[PDB]
Amino acid sequence: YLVPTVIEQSERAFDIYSRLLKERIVFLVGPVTDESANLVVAQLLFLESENPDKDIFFYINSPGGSVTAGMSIYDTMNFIKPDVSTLCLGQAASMGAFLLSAGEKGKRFALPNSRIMIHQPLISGGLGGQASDIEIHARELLKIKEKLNRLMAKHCDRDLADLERDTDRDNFMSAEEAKEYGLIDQILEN
Amino acid sequence: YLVPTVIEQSGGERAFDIYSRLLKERIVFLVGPVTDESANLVVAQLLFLESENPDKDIFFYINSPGGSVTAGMSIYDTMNFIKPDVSTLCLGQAASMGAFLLSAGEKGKRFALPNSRIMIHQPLISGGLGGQASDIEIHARELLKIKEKLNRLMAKHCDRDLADLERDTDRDNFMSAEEAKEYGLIDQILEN
Amino acid sequence: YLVPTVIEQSGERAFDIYSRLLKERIVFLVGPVTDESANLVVAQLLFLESENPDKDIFFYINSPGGSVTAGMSIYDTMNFIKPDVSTLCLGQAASMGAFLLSAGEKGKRFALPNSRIMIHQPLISGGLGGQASDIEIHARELLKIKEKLNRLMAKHCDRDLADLERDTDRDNFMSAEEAKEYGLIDQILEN
Amino acid sequence: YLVPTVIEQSGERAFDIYSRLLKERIVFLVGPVTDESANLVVAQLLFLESENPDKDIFFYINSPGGSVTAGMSIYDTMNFIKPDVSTLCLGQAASMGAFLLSAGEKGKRFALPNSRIMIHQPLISGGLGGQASDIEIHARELLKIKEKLNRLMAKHCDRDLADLERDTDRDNFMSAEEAKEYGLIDQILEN
Amino acid sequence: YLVPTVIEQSGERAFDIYSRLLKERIVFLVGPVTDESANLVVAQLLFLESENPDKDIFFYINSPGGSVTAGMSIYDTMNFIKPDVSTLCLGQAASMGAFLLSAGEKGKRFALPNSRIMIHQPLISGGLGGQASDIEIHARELLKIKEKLNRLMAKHCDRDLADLERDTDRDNFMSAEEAKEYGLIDQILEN
Amino acid sequence: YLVPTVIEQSGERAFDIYSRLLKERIVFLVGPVTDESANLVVAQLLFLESENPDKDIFFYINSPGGSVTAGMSIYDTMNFIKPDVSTLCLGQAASMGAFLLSAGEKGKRFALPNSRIMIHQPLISGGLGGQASDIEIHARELLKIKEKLNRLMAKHCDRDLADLERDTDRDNFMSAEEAKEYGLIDQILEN
Amino acid sequence: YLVPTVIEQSGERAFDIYSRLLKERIVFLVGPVTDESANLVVAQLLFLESENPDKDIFFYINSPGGSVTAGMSIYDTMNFIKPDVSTLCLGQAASMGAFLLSAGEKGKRFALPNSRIMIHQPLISGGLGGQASDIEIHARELLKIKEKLNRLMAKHCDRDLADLERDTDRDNFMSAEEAKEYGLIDQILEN
Amino acid sequence: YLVPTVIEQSGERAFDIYSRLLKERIVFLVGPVTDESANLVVAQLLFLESENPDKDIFFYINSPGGSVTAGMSIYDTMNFIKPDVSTLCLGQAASMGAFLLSAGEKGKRFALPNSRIMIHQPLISGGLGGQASDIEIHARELLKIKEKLNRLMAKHCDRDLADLERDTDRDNFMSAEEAKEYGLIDQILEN
Amino acid sequence: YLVPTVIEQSGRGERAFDIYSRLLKERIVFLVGPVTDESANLVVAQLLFLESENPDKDIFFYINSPGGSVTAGMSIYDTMNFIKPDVSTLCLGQAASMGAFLLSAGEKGKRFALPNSRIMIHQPLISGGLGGQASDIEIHARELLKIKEKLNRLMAKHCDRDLADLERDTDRDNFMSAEEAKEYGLIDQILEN
Amino acid sequence: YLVPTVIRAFDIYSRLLKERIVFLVGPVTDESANLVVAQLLFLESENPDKDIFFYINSPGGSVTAGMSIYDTMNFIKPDVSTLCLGQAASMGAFLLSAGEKGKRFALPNSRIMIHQPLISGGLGGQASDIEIHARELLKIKEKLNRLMAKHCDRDLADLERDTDRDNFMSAEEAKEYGLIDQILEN
Repeated sequence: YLVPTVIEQSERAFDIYSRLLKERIVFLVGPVTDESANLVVAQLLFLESENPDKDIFFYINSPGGSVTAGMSIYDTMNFIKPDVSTLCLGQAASMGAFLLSAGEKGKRFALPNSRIMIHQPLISGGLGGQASDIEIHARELLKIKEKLNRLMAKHCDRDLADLERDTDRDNFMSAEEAKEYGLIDQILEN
Repeated sequence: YLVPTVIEQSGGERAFDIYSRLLKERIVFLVGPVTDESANLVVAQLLFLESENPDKDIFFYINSPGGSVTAGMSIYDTMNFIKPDVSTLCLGQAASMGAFLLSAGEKGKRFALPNSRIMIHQPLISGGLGGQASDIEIHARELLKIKEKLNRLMAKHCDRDLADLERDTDRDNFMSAEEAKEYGLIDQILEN
Repeated sequence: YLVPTVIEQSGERAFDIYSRLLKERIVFLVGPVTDESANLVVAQLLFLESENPDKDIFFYINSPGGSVTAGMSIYDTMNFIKPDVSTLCLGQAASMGAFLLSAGEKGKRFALPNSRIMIHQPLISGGLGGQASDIEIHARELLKIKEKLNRLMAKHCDRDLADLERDTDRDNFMSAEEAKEYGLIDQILEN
Repeated sequence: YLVPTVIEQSGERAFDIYSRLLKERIVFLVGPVTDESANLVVAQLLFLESENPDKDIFFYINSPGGSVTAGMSIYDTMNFIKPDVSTLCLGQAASMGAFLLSAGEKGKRFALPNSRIMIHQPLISGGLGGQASDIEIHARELLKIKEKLNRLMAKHCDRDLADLERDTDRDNFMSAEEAKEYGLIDQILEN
Repeated sequence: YLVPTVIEQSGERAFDIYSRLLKERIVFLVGPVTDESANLVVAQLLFLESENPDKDIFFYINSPGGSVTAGMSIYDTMNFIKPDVSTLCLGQAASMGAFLLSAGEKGKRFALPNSRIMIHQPLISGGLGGQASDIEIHARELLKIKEKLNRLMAKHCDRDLADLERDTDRDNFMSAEEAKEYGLIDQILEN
Repeated sequence: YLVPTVIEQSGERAFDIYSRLLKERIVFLVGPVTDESANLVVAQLLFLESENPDKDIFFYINSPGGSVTAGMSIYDTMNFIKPDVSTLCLGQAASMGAFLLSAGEKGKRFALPNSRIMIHQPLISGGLGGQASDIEIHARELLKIKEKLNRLMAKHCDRDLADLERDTDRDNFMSAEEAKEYGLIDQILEN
Repeated sequence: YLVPTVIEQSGERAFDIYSRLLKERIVFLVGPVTDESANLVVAQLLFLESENPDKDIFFYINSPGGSVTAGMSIYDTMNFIKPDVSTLCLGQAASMGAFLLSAGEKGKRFALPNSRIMIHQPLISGGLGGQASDIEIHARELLKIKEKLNRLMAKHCDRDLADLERDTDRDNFMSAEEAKEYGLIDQILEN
Repeated sequence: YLVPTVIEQSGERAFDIYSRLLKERIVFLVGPVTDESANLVVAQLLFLESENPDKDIFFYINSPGGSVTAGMSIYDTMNFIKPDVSTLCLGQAASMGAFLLSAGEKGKRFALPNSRIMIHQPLISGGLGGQASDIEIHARELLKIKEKLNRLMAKHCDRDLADLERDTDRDNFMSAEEAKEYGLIDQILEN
Repeated sequence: YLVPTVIEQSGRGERAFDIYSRLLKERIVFLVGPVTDESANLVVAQLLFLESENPDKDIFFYINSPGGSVTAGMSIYDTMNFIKPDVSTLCLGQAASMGAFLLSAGEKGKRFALPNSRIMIHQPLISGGLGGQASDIEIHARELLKIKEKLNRLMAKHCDRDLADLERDTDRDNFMSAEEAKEYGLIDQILEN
Repeated sequence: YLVPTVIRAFDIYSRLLKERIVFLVGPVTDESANLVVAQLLFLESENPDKDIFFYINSPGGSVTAGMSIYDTMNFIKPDVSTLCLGQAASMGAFLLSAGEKGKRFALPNSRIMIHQPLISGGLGGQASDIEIHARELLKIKEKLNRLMAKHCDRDLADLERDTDRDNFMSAEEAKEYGLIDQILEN
């Protein structure tokens, strides 16, 4: 894709995403990979240094992705001093919904027709080799499953038992249902 | 493709690619399929243009066969959220989510060119339906909710009953610019 | 594979070993249940009823599952024909294989001691493409099949429909003893 | 697949199990309807009429559908030959399989209790490429086939053409009971 | 496919069902017309003339078309051999299949009521690559074949060459009634 | 390909050679007409109108055709914008390329002496799969496009709609002189 | 393909239809000429000479061509064996197929009325890779084969070598009448 | 492969060499253990018990392993049938092949002097995709199979379960002497 | 490939060019490799640009091409004949098929070849596939024959030969040395130093 | 690959072109040969009298592409010195021997291979087409051997023997043969 170039008056020419980063807007678009997550981490670290007090706006339009990649974003969001506000555009599914709920409490938003989906993790990696190797990877996946449900329950002010029920299979929610659930705080209109 | 470079005269000169030059005139293009990446560029441009001037109209030129519903909804909610009116224009074709975003323009400012083709239809797969019957039931229910949401928003855009959109989006409904104007998808047809 | 040839004493008649066992009223369902493998079972069940409508038919099952419609052709043939169809689980009876195993005549459903029996809700009976109206239709048909299978399984096992709905939600693996306690089989053979 | 061999008592004659069932006037249509599978059905129907023009022919159907022209060769052969062709649905009779099922002699169209019968308008009878003039021709031919199928189905089911046009618009799945109420089959076999 | 075996009473002789029908002077052309499928038809036509030069040969056609040269080997064999070759359209007779259908003995060309008959100008008889001189040669040969086919079709149908040139320009689909009115077939069979 | 860089004297400004020609109001349509290549033409036409609404725009066409909707975005932009869009055929203008060539301002449609101009009815504007109801819809839409193109072509050429319907039935290749006599272009350039 | 079985009256003997025609001294060359298909022809020609060295052998040709060396094994066998080898063109005799057709006994080379006979210089008898020294060798060998084929063709046709060199330069398609006038065949069969 | 034919003196009867050895109560398990290869072993074991329930059956194993469920069908058949099943390792008995080797009748488990016997924990009995709940289920089932195999192996070898858990952790290759000392086989044959 | 950057010397300053843009400044246009819509349109764009810079000075068209599309080559051909400045053509390595056509299309007296260049002329191959129905194949065969005659006629005009000579000589691939092409009439001179 | 930048900022190959060094690396194609021709033409204009240094590390390539370089080398006024780095095989060895006599160099462990040409193009189609392409390949084979014999001051019969199959030579053997004039050490 051709990323448009915009001019900032101060003149400085930016691509439109660097221009929005100047306004403390970080985009997570598409699958969460090592490379896309590290760009988010790099932007979060950079924005904290520019101003540790001003809010960072984390715009999420993602179907999910790697858990470890999403956890690098998650720990960076919680570590850095400035509040990270999260906004759901289009969809926040799987780790995208996790990072959406991971925003600062009171500053988690979704657009009115966005779709938010939460579910237990799939394969974090293949389970081949010997039964001893498969047992190890199964145990690690169960630990990740419990860790995700526990952190989700903390984000949503719900019991761990509620998240274990609701993440068993793909749980699709409107913006209103996610607000009632505890994934987001407000729904934006204008 | 090689995107041509054009020179803007100012108070000096600035070299733009022709799409950045048109963005300076508040023209946003949605060309080809609606994807996460192409929709987020539209959202980024809509957000940028609101800050440049919240009062001036934004011109959203659509030549798209459709695409992802969630991607199109990111554009749709951005269009409705931002303060400036988003005028929409159909070039060549506005099909599926392209027709949805066309009808989503500000009422009175939805346009189409005389030989454009506008097609509305119920959504297809928003994603595969594999796995167990319990998983397939969930994805079928989610697709039906999306189908109802799209028909409901389309009926609101067109000032028609939900029952009308449910009939007309059952199978691919192709419309000329005149038929789309009579239907309620667009307001005017441009000639000169 | 080369199927061995055996000689039946009567004069002599040369059989492949599977036709020789069919002479003893033994029908094998081995591997996936397809239109072709299910119709061979149906053809053998129909043939054996004509040979002797009173003698038991022995249906040996070693199958991971397969098509529901193909398995239903076997299922209805088993219930229709006059002779009792005894079922035996060798190696495994999974999905429609477990359904056909439980479909044997009550009191004559067997499993070998180290066999594995797995029951679960059906997967795709066919793709769900096309328009949302087509996907709704195929989703409704799959749900009807899911309910029909759970209802027939509950009848076979003398259990409530609610029990089968819980237990077939995800792949439910059972030993021969667990399947006997569940109600899928009646006896476990040893010698 | 290995087709079992069975012995007919008469001296003795060794048959594969399908030739043995053909001796009992049982013709199988299993799997997709192709030129080759349909011509085998036609060859068997013609052969059975010569053997005995008065005795019923039993046409066992377990088919997801197939070619319309191939199914029409079976259909016209069924109507042409003197002996009644009874039809039985095993597992499934979908698309042209449901058409041939309903095409059986009125009063002798059967289905097994858990069989699935699906009727729908035809899909591509062939690709629609080339120029718009070629595409117009193939679209017109497909519409003529669509009307011909709905008209013959309405005749089989004693229903109005308007009913079949509604009900074949999208995949219409029916249980054996629903197909009996619809008019596709006459009876449901149990024992 | 498994071709069924049938027993002819005479002692007994076991035939596959197609060899049994060849004994009744029935030759099948099923599927595409290839060098191998056409030569089998030629071999059967030559064999049947030797068995009885006076009795009619019944040529059952269910074919979408195929090679022109392959179809011409059948065509010239049909016209050469002394016995009349009656032709019957089952399912479909398209392209060279419709040509061979119309090539039957006048008065003995039949079609089943729901058969589909399609006539059209030939497509590529072979690729047109190489140099412009090679392409000119292959284009001229294709035009000669096109004229030869239209001329022979016009002779079969008792129509003017100009009529066949119009009607074979694009795929011309015909019902059995339209083909009878056109002149491709003489009668439509019902019972 | 490496696009050469040229220097414009004014100070100096470095352009790629296509941006340099756009400065002279020359827009190129080279290769197939796609959504992306058509939108670049539209973007250039819109940009050039704003630079000068009164000066002619020179639209150089070397295209085998492409998407109808993509070509219609160019077509409506050409007719909408105030400045005359002169069209020139280089190498070839086929299908939508010939349509856009004839779409130039009357009196300003040009072709080079050895250019090739081809007009024809549209092919597939999209696949025709799915159910017969879907195929009927896409066939009707293609026929509407076919009539719209022939009607607009007849308007461009000052000919009757019946003439364009004959001449676009199959690929109609024309020299620059034949296209001038037909009405697709107004003049042929030499020097 | 399923090759039909026919019964020869003598007791009875069951043949496949090609072995039955070989009993009548009919040898078929159908499809491309390969090492395996040519050696079968050679084996049949050698066998038929042993059965009766005086009776004619009928060589039916329906072939697009093939290997030159494979065709030469047939050619030398035809000329070596004592009985005359009559040749008949069915459908087509192209390339080495036309060579073997013209290679029949003078006065006994036939073609059916709508057969197509094509003569041309050979293509690659094998790839020409490796070094320029290897390519020179293979080019020289191909030229020797080209001259040998034209020389033998000119002998068969009672024409000058210069005539065959002109006429085999590019694909030369001939009707049965043109091949008779050329000298490739002696008679055209009708009835 | 071409399986040789041998003649048994009795009159004479022609066998393939494997059916001839089955007459001597020799059953071969060669190559991977699949549903089809295991069911042939089961069919042969069942057949041999019927022929003589008292005489030993000789089970020759040359297998790298295979499916656990397939191997369990053989295993339960070996233990169920009345006659002792002696096992012999030729070349190799690995994974389920070593399990079935150790499964022979105690005192009658043999290996050739240079055979290789390998025991190890099972690998994937099936993929572990889907959701974490599905992966947990398949992991639990694999662990149950792992424990069942080690428990049965420990019983065969007269060793503690803890010994087999250590030794099957990774691929444990053993000579015939090491397998005899371990308890997998009883004797090593030389002459 | 990495295209080298060269520095053009001007008044107290330096303009950096890639080496092909630097040669275009000297009115040198390259046609290298197959003739496609994109490569031919670049040649046309350069020919149009060079006419505007100076419609009197010769344009040097360096050709190293095995051939390509006829319509693409015709866009170059008509541009060469239209624009006012003479287009001199030079054969480097090879000028085959449409490459030889464009070589012979240079201004008479200014068509050159290097001493070991190879020039090949032949009738066109497929200008496009010939599928579909026999009516479609007849149309495409007729169009190919018209192109074949047009190419031979223009070649005969370039070479001052009879149309019958070009019809013989383009029947199959006719390879020529620079000397044979000069004697034939495809080029005027052979450069050495 | 990332081409380093050296100090105006040049990539390292444009910097060496400023020193009149032209590289032919890898197979000889239409595009790689035309870059060499463009550089040779450019350098003649920058200075028609100064030597051009043509560094060759090539396994061979197209004959017509190599001939465009060859004729450009002989045409332009400045001497083109050639240096073999790593290897000069097939047309690479031809262009190496094509350097100005007395200025053809090779590095001590370079490998130089001469051989008759392979396919200059496929030989499909009809026997008449194959005869034409075989004749053209033989003319190219004779032209290459004749030009090689001229470069090496040897008889045409010597090159016809020695190029029959792949003839690998050390730098010393190529110097004795006549392909190069000197071997560089320091």
